[PDB]
Amino acid sequence: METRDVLIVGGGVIGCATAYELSQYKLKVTLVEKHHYLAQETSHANSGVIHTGIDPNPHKLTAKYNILGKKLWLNTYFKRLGFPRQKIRTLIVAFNEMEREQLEVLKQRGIANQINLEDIQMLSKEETLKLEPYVNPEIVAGLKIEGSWAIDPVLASKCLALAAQQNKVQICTNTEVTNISKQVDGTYLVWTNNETTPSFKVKKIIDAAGHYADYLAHLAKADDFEQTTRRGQYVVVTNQGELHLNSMVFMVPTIHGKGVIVSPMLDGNFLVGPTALDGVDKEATRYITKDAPCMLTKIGKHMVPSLNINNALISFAGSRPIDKATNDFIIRVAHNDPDFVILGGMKSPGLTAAPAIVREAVRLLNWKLTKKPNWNGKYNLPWI
Ligand SMILES: Cc1cc2nc3c(=O)[nH]c(=O)nc-3n(C[C@H](O)[C@H](O)[C@H](O)COP(=O)(O)OP(=O)(O)OC[C@H]3O[C@@H](n4cnc5c(N)ncnc54)[C@H](O)[C@@H]3O)c2cc1C
Ligand code: NI
Repeated sequence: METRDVLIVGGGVIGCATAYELSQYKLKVTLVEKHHYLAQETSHANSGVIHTGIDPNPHKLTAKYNILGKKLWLNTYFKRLGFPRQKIRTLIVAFNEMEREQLEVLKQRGIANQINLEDIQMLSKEETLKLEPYVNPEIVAGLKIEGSWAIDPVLASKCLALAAQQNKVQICTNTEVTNISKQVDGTYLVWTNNETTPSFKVKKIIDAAGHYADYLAHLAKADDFEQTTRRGQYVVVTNQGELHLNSMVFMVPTIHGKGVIVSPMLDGNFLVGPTALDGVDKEATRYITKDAPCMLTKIGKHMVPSLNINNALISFAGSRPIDKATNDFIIRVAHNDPDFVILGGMKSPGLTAAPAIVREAVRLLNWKLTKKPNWNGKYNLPWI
């Protein structure tokens, strides 16, 4: 049985960035992940986009943490951590007059979420097709936003963890939390992999368990929020000849769901998707099906008609964990246990928001913390 200050449960990007942030303090920290490797779940199956903030409702935590999160990635995390990424602008395209006025709404949203005017540009049909000659010519309008990036979220999550690990954070994989009990004395005992006796005794739990973030709070008797799901399947295609894109192209999200794209990927291939299906089981959140490819053909070709979807390399899927009550991020202490911090409902744009989400996690522990004087935070993930 390890006694420790903080147990972080879940090794997606939220758990990993949390470990990184806490590694700068004098603390005994452990992170637990049920899989043999980190970032195998939602943080594996997403489009990797660092969103501008044009999209999320400005009154929600999604917008708030998008804004903070992105600044942190660009002006702090990218200076210290090496992993693949690239700067690439956002283009949202409209197909009729109703989608066209949605662009005007989106513009306003971006401004409300503090995007400078110089980054936003409404484009006519003609201007859009000049910028991106391979887009559907039946579009009527476009909205271009500079400032977005695309990263490999897997390599980023691992970089964060390795960085944390280098600064004395304990990372335990193949370790699934199966029971938690708060003690008379204020600490938790934690059982893993259904073992008989506890593996950990800790003062604080940071719940970053993705689709099981709700399960884990119910298990600690700490909060009773519930998540639902939205599963999205993608395809990656290659060998598209003369095809080029210098933007990530999006359908209007307001009409077609969040993050429906055709994007050029870091590896030179094109990502298409995703589909959308609500209410799949938690254990099914990454299952691919034979239904989805057909929807994917319609989505890709509507946006980039010269796309050949038979030139397909992989199919994969992921699901957004969605808080049932608020349809927003959950970033707070449990309502019924001030020592259990919840980072749940980590839907889009949780990746973009991550750094801000986890700094708030650190504050919600409500401790006077002492910095290690010899921390700088730098890690270059070797990759080629
Ligand atoms: C299709 C799709 C597209 C998206 N696109 C973007 C995008 O372009 N940009 C953006 O900003 N956001 C995007 N998002 C949102 C983003 O991917 C998620 O916000 C983020 O990955 C959530 O990370 P997480 O760490 O909370 O969850 P996860 O990555 O799911 O990790 C949670 C971890 O907890 C572990 N776990 C669960 N239960 C236990 C247990 N009891 N014990 C131990 N471990 C446990 C799991 O194994 C796991 O890996 C997208 C999401 C989806 C689904
Ligand atoms: Ni407002």
